[PDB]
Amino acid sequence: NGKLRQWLIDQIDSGKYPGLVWENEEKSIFRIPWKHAGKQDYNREEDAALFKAWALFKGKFREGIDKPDPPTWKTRLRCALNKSNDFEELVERSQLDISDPYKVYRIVP
Amino acid sequence: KLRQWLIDQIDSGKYPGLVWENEEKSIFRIPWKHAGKQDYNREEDAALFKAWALFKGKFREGIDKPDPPTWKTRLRCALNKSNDFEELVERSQLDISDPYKVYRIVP
DNA sequence: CAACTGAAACCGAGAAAGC
DNA sequence: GCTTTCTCGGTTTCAGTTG
Repeated sequence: NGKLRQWLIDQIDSGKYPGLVWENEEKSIFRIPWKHAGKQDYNREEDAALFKAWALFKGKFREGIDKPDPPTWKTRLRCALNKSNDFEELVERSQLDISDPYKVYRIVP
Repeated sequence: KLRQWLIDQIDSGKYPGLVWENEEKSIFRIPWKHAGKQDYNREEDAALFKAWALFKGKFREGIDKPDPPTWKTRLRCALNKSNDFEELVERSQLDISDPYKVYRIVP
């Protein structure tokens, strides 16, 4: 019983993250924005709030104690999805080289 | 992987300007010609950078479109970030006819 | 945006950590 | 076990510069 699976579902269903949307009706495939940050400018990442949310939920960032580190927050979730058996990247559907890019992930039941 | 690979390339002697500058095999000269300039030969001047792109798997002959400028960027940035290589900027001459950088190898 | 650059952001994968 | 994070060694983009 790991924490990432259900947490991530709740974030997509909430609709609080601009580009974090379902791609099918079954709610088993979804898009996650993935844009290369600027030099100390992480607002172009329309889902930067998502990476912060994961460090908050997991306690890896406690506001007022730790120094903000968005680049690291992004690496923690990248490595988390890669090593997860609950998610497989649909590399054929991922779109990294467009004006508003995203990865595509599917949920293994 | 980089430290031993670049040693082997210098030892090999396949690269005309890539030579040792001392007996201890701890300081070496690496050619660094600008691609647009007039005395630039695409074959030998891009050879070492391509060798690195091939060795690591980035470039694949007959499969990928050549991109010499990238190959050069790869190795430049790999030397900067490596703590196995510090540049001796006072010994480097990048603004002459036969330009070169100079690097020391930390053991 | 041709070639080029330093610095920052980025990456996979194995070891380490945590549960 | 069973899942996330840390460490390592380069790699690629960022925001310009001609290094």
